[PDB]
Amino acid sequence: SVKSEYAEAAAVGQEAVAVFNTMKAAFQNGDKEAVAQYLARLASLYTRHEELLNRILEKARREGNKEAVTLMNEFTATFQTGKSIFNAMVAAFKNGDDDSFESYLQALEKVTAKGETLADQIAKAL
Ligand SMILES: O=c1ccc2ccc(O)cc2o1
Repeated sequence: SVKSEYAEAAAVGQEAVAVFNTMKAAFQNGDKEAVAQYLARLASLYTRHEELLNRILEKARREGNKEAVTLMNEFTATFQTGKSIFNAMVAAFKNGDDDSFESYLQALEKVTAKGETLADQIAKAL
């Protein structure tokens, strides 16, 4: 159902959380090779997480679940902000700008957190 599809999206979000936390540690340690690999893995997880969210949103629209659609519209707007900042962080790493990278790392943590109270609401709505 849409709810098992939501359990998969939740699991991918958690896989990104885990990889992001190992990537931040590697950045702090100066292990640039490792960071470059984690960033590739995160970019993929964004691609897969987005695909699941798109499929959840479309099923809610077709099902007429107005409250789920509202909440999913809001969350995917937050998620998109995350994507834009993630691209900025990748571009900072490419450029060798650790100052900007550190900042973007902090910003992305706030986007994830600011969307969590919505993520919990959607499930109760689906
Ligand atoms: O799919 C995601 C969700 C959150 C997230 C947060 C940080 C990141 O680097 C990648 C991420 O991918």
